[PDB]
Amino acid sequence: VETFAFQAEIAQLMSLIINTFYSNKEIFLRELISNSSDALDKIRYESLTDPSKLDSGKELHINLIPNKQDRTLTIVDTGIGMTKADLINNLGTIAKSGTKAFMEALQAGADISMIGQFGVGFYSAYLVAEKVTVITKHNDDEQYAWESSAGGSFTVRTDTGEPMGRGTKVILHLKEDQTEYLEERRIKEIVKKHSQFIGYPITLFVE
Ligand SMILES: Oc1ccc(-c2n[nH]c3cc(O)ccc23)cc1
Repeated sequence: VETFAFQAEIAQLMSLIINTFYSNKEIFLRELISNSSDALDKIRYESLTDPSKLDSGKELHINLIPNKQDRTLTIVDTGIGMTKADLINNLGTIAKSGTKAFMEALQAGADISMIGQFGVGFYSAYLVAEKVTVITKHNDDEQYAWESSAGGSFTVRTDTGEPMGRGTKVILHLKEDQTEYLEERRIKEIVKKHSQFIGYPITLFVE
């Protein structure tokens, strides 16, 4: 298991998300679904010129899996996936410059719901999760598990867990007071409100 420190700017972004009083937490799901849609667009684009890019899975979709026993909400996509280098480099984002722009926007009057406009929407997971685990598999690399409970560090390890073929699985270990995001009616409402124009099938699993 390798343990890394977040860059100071990303640790600052995470503590702002965790510590700021902000009631509109539901936007985390829109942000993660948007990230999954972007990853699916990437593998679809590569497949237009190289059909073998889909040998690791032809179906392009997003699954939402609530688990009340484990208190987890998992977002699975069959997108391009991330390499080990992408995971270490802030989950394939330009998070240092994105955080800079987002901070300036907040100081000027913007609110946390605009996070996605700054390319750091993944971190909105911390509005509802005490810990986030990311399992990913890119065609050019092995399957890895990234994990962080914030606190300034994250871990990366080769995942010997259930093989995914290709794509990313974001496992949200929800905060005790955020279990409404495991309720079918609540998830359905959020997807309908914020993710109505996502161009891939979103399947909400039942328990
Ligand atoms: O370069 C890449 C960057 C990101 C990803 C990616 N795939 N699905 C996700 C879900 C997320 O919540 C966050 C990031 C991703 C894939 C490739």
